[PDB]
Amino acid sequence: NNYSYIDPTQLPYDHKWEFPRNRLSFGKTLGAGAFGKVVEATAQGLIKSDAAMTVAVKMLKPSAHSTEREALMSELKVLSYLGNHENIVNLLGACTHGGPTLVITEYCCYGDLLNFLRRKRDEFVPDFLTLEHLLSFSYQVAKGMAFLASKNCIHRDLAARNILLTHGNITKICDFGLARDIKNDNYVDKGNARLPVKWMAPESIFNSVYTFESDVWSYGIFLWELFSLGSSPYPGMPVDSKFYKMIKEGFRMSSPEYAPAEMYDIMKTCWDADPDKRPTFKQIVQDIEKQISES
Repeated sequence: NNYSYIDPTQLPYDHKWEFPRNRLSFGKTLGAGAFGKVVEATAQGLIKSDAAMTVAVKMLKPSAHSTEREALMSELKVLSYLGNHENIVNLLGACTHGGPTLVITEYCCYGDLLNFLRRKRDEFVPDFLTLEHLLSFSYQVAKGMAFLASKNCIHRDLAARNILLTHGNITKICDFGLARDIKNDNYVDKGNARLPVKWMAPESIFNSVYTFESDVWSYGIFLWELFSLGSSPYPGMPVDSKFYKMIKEGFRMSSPEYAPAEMYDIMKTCWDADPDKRPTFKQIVQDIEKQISES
């Protein structure tokens, strides 16, 4: 086999991202979890030498084993191979010299899109959250995911909680810890971890398989989150044996109150039990673009 798919995680770490550790001043903790924590920080001399820059720094728990350390370097290498895009939390640097690996990414001041919709829900109108912002959010997330799919990458945890918002109502997909390049192929996950069942495609729940089409299913659930203004999916349906039975038999959520028919038509195709009948993110983008032109 003289031809091979290049594994981005097998490539060496590019030290063009290396940033001096002593030039980071940590601030308030933005979020924590089983992985570790993401803290807001000031990068002194990151872009401009004498200009401090507010950034986000992802780090592991101090008790992380050797396998947990090598996983954070892989995500760094994946983000390096992915490249920059406006609709993803882009990589800005890294601290890799003989210490706890620090991943420096872009900072999004308005937080996650899920909590943003919930505080602006009471003041929603068809400084106000409008329908035009929801269509713009759906459009930007479709573009970021189309950029990921164009690089043969799956996110595997697409949800409104993982969409960040910054200045200018720009949405960026974040959290690439489970992002996988599946060029060889498409990805069967084997591990012990809590899973977001209500966002997962049926094949992911029953066979633990993840593809471009499973990301499309999650995007449809994200659209329901967006046009229901941050409500939990499948309200009144706990994750139990009856939930799996209904999902398998074809139960789907009805249209949210503020979703246009064309947008709900996208959700239904995203929720097709046949993965090959679901649209691609490239198709979703061209569909939303035709909708936005009509104002």
